Amino acid sequence: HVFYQKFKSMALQELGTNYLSISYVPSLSKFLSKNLRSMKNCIVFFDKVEHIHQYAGIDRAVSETLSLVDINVVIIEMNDYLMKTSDLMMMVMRKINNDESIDHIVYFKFEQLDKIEPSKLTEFINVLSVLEKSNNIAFKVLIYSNSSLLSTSLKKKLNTKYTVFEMPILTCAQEQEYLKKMIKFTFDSGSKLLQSYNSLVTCQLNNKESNLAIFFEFLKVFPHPFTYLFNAYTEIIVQSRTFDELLDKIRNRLTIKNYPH
Amino acid sequence: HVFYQKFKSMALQELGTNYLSISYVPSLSKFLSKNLRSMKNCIVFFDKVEHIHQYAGIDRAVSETLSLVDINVVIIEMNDYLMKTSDLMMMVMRKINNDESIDHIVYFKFEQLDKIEPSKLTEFINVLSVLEKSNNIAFKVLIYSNSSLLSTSLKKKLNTKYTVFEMPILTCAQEQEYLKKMIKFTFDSGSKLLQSYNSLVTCQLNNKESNLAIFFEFLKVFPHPFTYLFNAYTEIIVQSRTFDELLDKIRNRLTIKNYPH
Ligand SMILES: [Cl-]
Ligand SMILES: [Cl-]
Repeated sequence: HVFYQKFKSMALQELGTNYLSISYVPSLSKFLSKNLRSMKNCIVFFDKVEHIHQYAGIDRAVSETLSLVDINVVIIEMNDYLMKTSDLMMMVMRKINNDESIDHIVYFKFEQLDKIEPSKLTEFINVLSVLEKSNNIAFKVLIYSNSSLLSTSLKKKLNTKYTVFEMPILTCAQEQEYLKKMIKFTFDSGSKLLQSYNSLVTCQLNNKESNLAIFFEFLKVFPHPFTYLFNAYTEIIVQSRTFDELLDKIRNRLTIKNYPH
Repeated sequence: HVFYQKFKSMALQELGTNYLSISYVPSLSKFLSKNLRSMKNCIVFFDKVEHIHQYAGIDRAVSETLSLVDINVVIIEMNDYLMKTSDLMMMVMRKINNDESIDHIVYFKFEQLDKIEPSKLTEFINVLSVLEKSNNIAFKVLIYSNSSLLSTSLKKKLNTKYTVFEMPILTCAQEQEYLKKMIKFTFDSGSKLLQSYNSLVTCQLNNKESNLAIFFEFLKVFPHPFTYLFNAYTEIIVQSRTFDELLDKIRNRLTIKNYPH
């Protein structure tokens, strides 16, 4: 009679979606479609990407923007290549040789989030300058950092001007507001089951001495609050077998000493 | 260096999405936008809804179709009312009195999936006949079953003709094919991390003597395979703290004696 599996599955998908959301930075979604959903070559830097939560969010937003593209898109992960006619050129061309469409987009991805062979870097800027010369082939170099030598080498040797996206540092208040949004669900709007779930969350968050409120006070000091909350919360949802078991965990079992494990 | 949290969160959202997918029944998505995204009153029956997996899927598809509607949408859950000027009329009108838009859509939801006061049923068909008389107000009665007295009472007393949607019974082969699709992920297309994950799944499913293949043989006989697989799989993803831990569980720990718990 009380289909918790329907709630469970929908809550798990929304919590997933909520975490990967980049709505706190509306300027980003527009910045992506502008640079990614075109036939213009560009190099994008993502600075102040200080959290795995942020990286996952940017990545999904990139992943989706490339899905909108009505031209062949190829992915090359440059991490394994650099951090260690040409090897790279041969590999890029093999991928691009897909007789899918006349126009192609090569998306080169480089991630330096825990901050590089000079010889390997030059070989890369060489492939990039050849794709610059090619009409029908466009490149999107996406670098995730926070690099110094990279920016200066890419600027000096190429004709494509690079753009930079500064990931906003949230205030404790902004962070708290967005962490609460993360565990608020919007599926089956108007339903008493969603009303019960969201009312309990809202009221416990406003009750200073509650497990949920106390848990959130810790997230103010914790370095990666979105991930700590996401892990703790997916566990309570997954481990609960009934709707009442879920409410009981939010009210009585959610503590930093209990979740995640 | 190997951001499993990015994979974990994306895999959890996709597994969520995959479960709630109604792509196996493309005729349904079109049937919904036709009947729900209009200003015409209609009564829809969902017969042969034999699984909680199916119900969750139909519900989300309904939930999304109503999001497309550019007119005020109100939800009334008739379950609590019937199974037990008028009480109902007063409540429906209170909701509809939202000074949001001139036109309103009342979505009445009734679920009889484990199969009703005659007095309560008449009161409902009375509210429905008054909304029929009202221009600017449309109703969408959605009944989920498998009812006999309901269909005949709704047909006899109302001017709105009812439609029926027969949920297709999947063959063992269809079921197996779709259960495999459920645990195949499409985020970060082209990435070696997604390639590793999907190759392991594909190869283990083809290896008759593997944990994954043996697990799937049980799903052929199990009455609710999508839910049993979803629960077992969200656990392995959630409980794993590294990418290697995940692969180890799929290869060595996934059994009917171990998952879900
Ligand atoms: Cl975080
Ligand atoms: Cl099922």
